[PDB]
Amino acid sequence: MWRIELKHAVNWELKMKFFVLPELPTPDVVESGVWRRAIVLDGRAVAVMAYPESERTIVVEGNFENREWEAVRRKLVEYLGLQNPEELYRFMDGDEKLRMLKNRFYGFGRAGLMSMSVFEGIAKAIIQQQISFVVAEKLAAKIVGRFGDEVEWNGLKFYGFPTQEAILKAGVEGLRECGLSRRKAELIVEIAKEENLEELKEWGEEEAYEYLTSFKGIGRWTAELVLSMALGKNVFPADDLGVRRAVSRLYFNGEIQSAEKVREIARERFGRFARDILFYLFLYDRFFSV
Ligand code: NA
Ligand code: NA
Repeated sequence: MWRIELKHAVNWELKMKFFVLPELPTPDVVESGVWRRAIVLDGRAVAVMAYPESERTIVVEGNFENREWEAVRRKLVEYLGLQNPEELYRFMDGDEKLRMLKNRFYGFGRAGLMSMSVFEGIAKAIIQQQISFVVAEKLAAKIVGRFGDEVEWNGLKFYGFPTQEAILKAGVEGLRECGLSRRKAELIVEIAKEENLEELKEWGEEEAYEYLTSFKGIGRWTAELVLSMALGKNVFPADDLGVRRAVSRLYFNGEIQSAEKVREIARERFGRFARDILFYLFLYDRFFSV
């Protein structure tokens, strides 16, 4: 039992609403407002769960060590996006459409991440290519089911995204078996061979983008999605079709704009908060749209 004490209220129900298939282990499971997964910490999988005890207090329970609390706390703050949103909210107030987004999803706070590791973020971004998000999430669940860790703790099963070593063992055929196309299976396996992959999170955006796009089959949208969603960098993936739609609805009266036009909007209006606003745009595209 540990507490994460926030300076600002967070609406947990809106945080949880970000997940598309909360009940299915993707690897995350959310049941009755309780978030949980297994995470690999110093070479083994540990159970972690989180839920609010109040508007400014998130309770964490798990079978990791007291001495490991600091590191788990950091990981959860970042993954769930629990950081002080005061400055973001003030900034959003300064733009008519950002203010509307802020009011429609008020208490969502700052952006979290899509993954608990660089490897998970890259693999999921590859999976998601040219398919519906629901289909992508089901594929991730199959892969988690087959090759991810599973920890039983306190009457509950906690599921983890497969390690790089697990994916290497699974191999291209293991991934194809889960429903993944040959080339996507090949690419995830090639990524799994990369050592020190977790270090990418601390690379400069420029070097990280060049690295990501140096893989055949990883281009601009996939790289920028990883950068923003998985690496926490202020890189705005304007090629994303949900993003283009949301920005077009907000600023161009529902008339679909090019990625280059959407990029210009982001530079002019979103500034240092583009990565946070990105998550509000995703919600907007999902939840506000014979
Ligand atoms: Na889930
Ligand atoms: Na490439």
